[PDB]
Amino acid sequence: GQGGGTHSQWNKPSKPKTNMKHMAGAAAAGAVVGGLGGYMLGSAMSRPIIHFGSDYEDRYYRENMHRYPNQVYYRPMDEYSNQNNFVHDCVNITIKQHTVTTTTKGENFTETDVKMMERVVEPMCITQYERESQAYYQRGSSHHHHHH
Repeated sequence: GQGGGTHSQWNKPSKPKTNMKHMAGAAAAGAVVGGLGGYMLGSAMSRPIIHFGSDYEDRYYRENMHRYPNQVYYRPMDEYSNQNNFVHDCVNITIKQHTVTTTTKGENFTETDVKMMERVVEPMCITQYERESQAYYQRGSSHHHHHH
């Protein structure tokens, strides 16, 4: 047609407003879960050796080591605000499932053993960062060519 003129202009559509009904729910339902619900487990690392400095603790840790896990849980970065957020979180959680694995026989871990369990998982949770620590270190040494 003659004349014309851009009196209006289009744009890509926006997300729907939603939030109209049934706000609660979704996801899985039913507490018939023997696991931690919303968690995952990672592969083993080369089993660490704790170095407490006290003769008793470094000695004794290695005696019961077969009862302690050599794998740790993992969590998303969505939680809290720290690069290491997932680390000390998986420390606590890893032991949750592992300490009960013996209680099915009526056995338990003593205070010392349960603390030893909690201690092995500390350097194991941070080794995940160590595996990519070069992405942090080399970043200063050279301009990383992969975009970010």
